Amino acid sequence: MNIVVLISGNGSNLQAIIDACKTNKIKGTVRAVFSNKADAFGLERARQAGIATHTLIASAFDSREAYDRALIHEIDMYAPDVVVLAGFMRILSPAFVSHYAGRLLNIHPSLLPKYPGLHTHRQALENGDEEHGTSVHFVTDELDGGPVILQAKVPVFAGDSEDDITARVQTQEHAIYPLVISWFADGRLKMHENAAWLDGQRLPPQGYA
Amino acid sequence: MNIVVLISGNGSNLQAIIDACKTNKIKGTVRAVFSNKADAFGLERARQAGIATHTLIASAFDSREAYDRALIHEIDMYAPDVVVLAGFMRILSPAFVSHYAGRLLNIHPSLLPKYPGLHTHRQALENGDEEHGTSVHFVTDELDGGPVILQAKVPVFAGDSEDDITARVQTQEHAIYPLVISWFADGRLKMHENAAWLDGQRLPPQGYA
Repeated sequence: MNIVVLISGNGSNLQAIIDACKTNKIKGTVRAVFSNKADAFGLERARQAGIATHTLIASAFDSREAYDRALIHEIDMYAPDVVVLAGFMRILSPAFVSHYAGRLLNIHPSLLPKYPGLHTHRQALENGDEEHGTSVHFVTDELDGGPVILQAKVPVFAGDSEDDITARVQTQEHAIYPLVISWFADGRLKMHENAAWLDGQRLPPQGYA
Repeated sequence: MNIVVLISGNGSNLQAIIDACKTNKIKGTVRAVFSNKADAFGLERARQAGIATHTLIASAFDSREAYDRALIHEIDMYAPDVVVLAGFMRILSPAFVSHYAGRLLNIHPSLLPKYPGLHTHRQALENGDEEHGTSVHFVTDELDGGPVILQAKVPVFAGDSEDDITARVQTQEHAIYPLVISWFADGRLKMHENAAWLDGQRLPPQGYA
């Protein structure tokens, strides 16, 4: 089971995946880590875990398509069974998404469908939300960003600084992501007709409940 | 692509496989190394490569079947796509071989079918052979030990000490094994009707020529 992870920053989620593979919780290996930021701490985490790293900087390419072509080419060299986005802050092209059909996973710091943008934790506070969270889903080129696989709930308290909305959700992310990937690794999770299927069971819009 | 390697001694061949995966020559990873000898140097090579190791000692089991049951159980925990024997000096049971049907590879220090026993390099000298070698093959429970995939030729010189019959063949082993495994990793090598198939082409008794 070949796993290729895409990051842009710290890589705490990448670490959770690396740790899960190391303990065999996930019956596979992270073959390579791709970063679109030259100073991502995740590049160190990967290097320390003995994982090959590739850094593709936008400013280093002539066009958007040229970047995606290099990204697809280099990723495909690892024959990945699954491509997981773990904090990758680059908008993927429809062509890229299509190329990795039901092999592309992503974790969003929000209760999809909700705050499908940035500063999700910020909007959760403004709106005065009583509960926030994160969502793992399949990435597809449909009206909706693809079927949700698993969501983790987190309660918001009043004087919520910003953090432990931010760090409370991150704690949930480190648990649900490696679990969803282990499911995929075991062959229990599939993507059909823009819908997530766990053990032959179609999952609801909110993922597994 | 999950690879599980079985060894008994030095592990130079294991190293060749580890190195090939590290450079992505083989698009997969060695998930675990199993040894039936507590002092195998390969256990260190694995540990140094960050690979989990398991040591199953015969003297530690009640019967032969008990050993194989533990071996099968522990190996299966890694969901291997291929199980490769690299210097594993234990006679495998027909049940074990059957369990890993066309997923079991082995390297033999001889031109199969030839010297299918031990001290192959020794018999090559006695007989006064003009050429020796090694063979990678699929392991099956048929009259023949299974179809040969690739063989490497080595010339024997007269005052051949024993070595560079022994070290000349080993040099060939470190090259052909990772190549055959990369073929398997790429999905180009299959086993059907006790015969090796490379790129949909049935291979002859001597393997790919």
